[PDB]
Amino acid sequence: HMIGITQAEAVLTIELQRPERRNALNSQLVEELTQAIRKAGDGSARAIVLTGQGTAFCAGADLSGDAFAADYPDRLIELHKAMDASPMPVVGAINGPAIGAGLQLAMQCDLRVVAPDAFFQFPTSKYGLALDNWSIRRLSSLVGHGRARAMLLSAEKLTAEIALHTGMANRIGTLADAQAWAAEIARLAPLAIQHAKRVLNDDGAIEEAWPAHKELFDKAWGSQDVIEAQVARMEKRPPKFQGA
Amino acid sequence: HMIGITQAEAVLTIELQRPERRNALNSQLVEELTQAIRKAGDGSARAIVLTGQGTAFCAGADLSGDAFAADYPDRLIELHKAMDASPMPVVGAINGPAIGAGLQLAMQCDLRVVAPDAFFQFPTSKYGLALDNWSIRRLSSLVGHGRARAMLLSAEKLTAEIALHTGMANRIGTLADAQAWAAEIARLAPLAIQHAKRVLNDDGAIEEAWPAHKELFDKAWGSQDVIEAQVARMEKRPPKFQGA
Amino acid sequence: HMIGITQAEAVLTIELQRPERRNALNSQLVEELTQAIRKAGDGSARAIVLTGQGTAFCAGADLSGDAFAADYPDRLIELHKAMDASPMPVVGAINGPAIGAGLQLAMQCDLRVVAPDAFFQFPTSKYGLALDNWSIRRLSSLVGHGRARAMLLSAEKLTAEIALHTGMANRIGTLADAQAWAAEIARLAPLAIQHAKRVLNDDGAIEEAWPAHKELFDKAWGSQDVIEAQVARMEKRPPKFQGA
Ligand SMILES: CCc1ccc([C@H]2C[C@@H](C(F)(F)F)n3ncc(C(=O)NCc4ccc(OC)cc4)c3N2)cc1
Ligand SMILES: CCc1ccc([C@H]2C[C@@H](C(F)(F)F)n3ncc(C(=O)NCc4ccc(OC)cc4)c3N2)cc1
Ligand SMILES: CCc1ccc([C@H]2C[C@@H](C(F)(F)F)n3ncc(C(=O)NCc4ccc(OC)cc4)c3N2)cc1
Repeated sequence: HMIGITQAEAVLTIELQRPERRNALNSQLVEELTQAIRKAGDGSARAIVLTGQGTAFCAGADLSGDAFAADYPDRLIELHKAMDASPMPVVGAINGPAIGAGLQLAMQCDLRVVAPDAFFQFPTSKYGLALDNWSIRRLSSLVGHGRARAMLLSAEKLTAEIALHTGMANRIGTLADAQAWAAEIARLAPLAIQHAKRVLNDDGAIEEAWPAHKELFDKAWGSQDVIEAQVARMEKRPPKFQGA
Repeated sequence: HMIGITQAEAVLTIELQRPERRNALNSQLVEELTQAIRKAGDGSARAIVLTGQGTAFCAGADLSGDAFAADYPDRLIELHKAMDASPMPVVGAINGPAIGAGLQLAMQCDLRVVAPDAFFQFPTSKYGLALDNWSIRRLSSLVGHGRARAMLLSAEKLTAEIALHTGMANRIGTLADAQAWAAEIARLAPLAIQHAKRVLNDDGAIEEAWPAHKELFDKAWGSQDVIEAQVARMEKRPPKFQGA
Repeated sequence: HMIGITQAEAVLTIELQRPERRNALNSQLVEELTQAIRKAGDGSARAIVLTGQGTAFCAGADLSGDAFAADYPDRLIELHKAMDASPMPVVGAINGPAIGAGLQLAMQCDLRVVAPDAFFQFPTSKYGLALDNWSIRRLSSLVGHGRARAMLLSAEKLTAEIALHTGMANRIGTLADAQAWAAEIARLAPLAIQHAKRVLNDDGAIEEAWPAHKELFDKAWGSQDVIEAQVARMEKRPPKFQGA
């Protein structure tokens, strides 16, 4: 009910369909995406295009009114495992902003065609939160370490232009452009693509957090600053962080 | 008989001389290159320039009519070991297309000066084949992970312009330009260069394939798709891959 | 006596004050910097700006007339440990050339705003010397592997323009620009910044040199070529290296 799945010849297009919340993820949306990725070899299909309905690709997470919110983090991990394990190449058609969980989702695609008006961001420093190690490593591999420091330490937005500059965007273009590229990719040798995808994903970005990383991760997630950031967002005011 | 070796002052230039096949490698060409690299400290020389005769740097491999074809893969590994172990800096003068084994050879150079009309490519996805891990890691370090995904998953060509953009090309220029740069490098301190080269090559790119990588590598190399790609190439038609 | 420490609101600015030698490091300057970094949470402060007085950020090392010269290498290591362990983000305002130890210092900053006329360089190949592994890894992460090969093997200078291109410079601008950015960063959530900084610095760049690296490092540092480079510098003439 929250995604749309269509297919032209050998390209399967999966569309996030929660534009009323800029395609922000919840448990149902994540579950539905995971099922669609796993099935995509039903198939016939030899490539997937992943995209969002409307103005945004995916603006993060919105668990409001969602019953299975407690399950969401683990289901989200299962979605990433499903994409990583898929033998099919996933071309992300990043049609608009990809923020937070949306940036993670875009990075888990195998290739990216990015709309002129899209941007990417981890606003973690504004929320007081902390990321898993893969998010940090894969970002660094895609924008370069220097820009990754700015994105993570200062919530810097990455424009489509700079995304193309660094390789985060393979191309600037529309959903149609991504579907055309995917159609060409669907004519290439599947076992070659499968080997290259596995080796590339196994560059070390899939990293277990170190003990010190986990300590800092827990400290951030459990902090009062995280609560303050929430209340300040609601009350339309700047947050007053304390580092605790 | 398939290479030319000349020297001006302290720069030794090694030229691939098989332009009738765009300098595609075979066992003899590989053996001769390996011997010339090892000897290059005979020497006198303090830098090497590696280049190809005519229009291409090296367009891949052509083992047709070559007696020692079965030996070729192991001899090729020995050439890379020889370059990696050489105390001399190897400036690749990439005079034209560097494809497949030619791209590997260019990446094993220590520095690259790239002709305006050259391009680099791994057409592995078109042939149904799979690469060793170093080829993938060193490519990723030189073009960035994002562009490396496109080059490997979709056979995307890297132009000289984009090579300079990413650092795959240190400079755009001709053989003469590379020889001039090499002459300056030959005046620097050899032990400093030797230390830096060893550390740089030991960035982790020299990686043993993981068990899953080897399984996928074997599946691709042993597939019917690889045979189909061959026959389709001969019969002047698009290949019909089956993923087996 | 060799640094200046000031603070506006929650940004602490630390200024190297040895412009008579282009802020080249010695034992006292290093000791004073280390103490100032450790104290910076005295504090009040939530971000640090590191900069140099006059025309250069830091042009290397000048131990001439410095009593504790034998202590300098270990004290320098302690400064880097202090910066790496600091919970505060350090914005380097690279106001002019950053060469050698100055380039190391700039790379140990968390973010960099770089003056139009600044450049970065490791002239190690001109001096006959060898670097620690982190210097090489962190450089590679910031300029890309390809440009890092040129900087290390041929003493190539990195301009401010190319620094911005690669991500070594997060922005081109002045000390004032860096202080303004730092002021914004000081309003973000400290525990988020601390987590991201630790994970980013733990990308593997902090690497113990391999046995072969240490052998080559010692050979270079103990060579006659290093002495020759010194004498040639004094006698205003090109060095005649022997590779020993
Ligand atoms: C194998 C392919 C793969 C690549 C990357 C991931 C990332 C995905 C990311 C998120 F879910 F937010 F998107 N994310 N968020 C948190 C984590 C994570 O790994 N946390 C550590 C962890 C693992 C398991 C746990 O209990 C089962 C608890 C924590 C984690 N991993 C997952 C799979
Ligand atoms: C130490 C410097 C060095 C760097 C990179 C290599 C690459 C070179 C590359 C190729 F030969 F195609 F160019 N290539 N192609 C295949 C391989 C490879 O390593 N395959 C694994 C392997 C190793 C040994 C085997 O039997 C002796 C069999 C397979 C391998 N390695 C080699 C040496
Ligand atoms: C944990 C944060 C951290 C990151 C990077 C370093 C670098 C700093 C660099 C220099 F001091 F020149 F700037 N530099 N120069 C030499 C070294 C180094 O590590 N040498 C190996 C070493 C270590 C300890 C020794 O005796 C106590 C001797 C050699 C080393 N390390 C230091 C700390």
